[PDB]
Amino acid sequence: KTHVQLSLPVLQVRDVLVRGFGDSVEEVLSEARQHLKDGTCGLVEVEKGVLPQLEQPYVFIKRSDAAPHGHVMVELVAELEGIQYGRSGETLGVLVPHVGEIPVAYRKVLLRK
Ligand SMILES: O=C1NCCN[C@H]1c1ccc(O)cc1
Repeated sequence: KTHVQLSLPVLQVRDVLVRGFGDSVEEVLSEARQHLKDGTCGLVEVEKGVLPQLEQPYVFIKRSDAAPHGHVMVELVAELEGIQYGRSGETLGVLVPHVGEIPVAYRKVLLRK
């Protein structure tokens, strides 16, 4: 399928044990997609002070359209040293590996893949 319905655990930035997916734009998009498939991907909501606490390159989920079955349609956009790879809508948050941190909420998304 071109899209998959996912329910992403929303993590507090200070709970995150692995603060990024790797070392290059291509690796972090690859790893983020693999973790989304395997159900081991969390979401951190972006506010003041969050991004400097996470590791670049960043993988964002961004709104791709204006929301089937309660799932907002999203796509992946990576960022490194102020350059974004991808063009999309409003940021829903930054993806990180999930290694068993307790979430504060779940975010339902329809991931374009
Ligand atoms: O996340 C998923 N859940 C169910 C099966 N498919 C996936 C998936 C496949 C490929 C991707 O690139 C990203 C996600």
